[PDB]
Amino acid sequence: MQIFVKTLTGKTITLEVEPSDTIENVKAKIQDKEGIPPDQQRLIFAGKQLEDGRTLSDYNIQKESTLHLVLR
Amino acid sequence: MQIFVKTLTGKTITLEVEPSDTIENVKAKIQDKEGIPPDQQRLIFAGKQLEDGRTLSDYNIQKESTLHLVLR
Repeated sequence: MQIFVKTLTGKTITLEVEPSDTIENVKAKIQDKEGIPPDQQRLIFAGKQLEDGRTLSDYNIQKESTLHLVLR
Repeated sequence: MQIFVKTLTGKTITLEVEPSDTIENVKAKIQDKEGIPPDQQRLIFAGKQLEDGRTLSDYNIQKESTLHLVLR
């Protein structure tokens, strides 16, 4: 199912994410397509700045979700 | 070696720091001295916010260096 991770100035990472998916797994799915390693990926979604080892369900990330990505 | 970790809000935290000091090690010495826990602190040198496990030697933060501490 798709998520739209939006990297700052507009670079929108369309990712196919699993029903099983996890946040370091999603960082690996970004480290593909965008080439960005996990420290340099700081994600933001719904109230929360995100970490590394959590699920997508934890943060309430679902189908057609806009996440934001902060580089650094 | 003596550095001046200021806040923008008036305060100067005068610290004897190491050439081996990483930023969280300086943040731990700020936790000791002024009571502030680690990832509440953000260190600025000049106008750049710092990465974590890099040293004061890497950044060239030597003696008499004024750093600026903000909280977020």
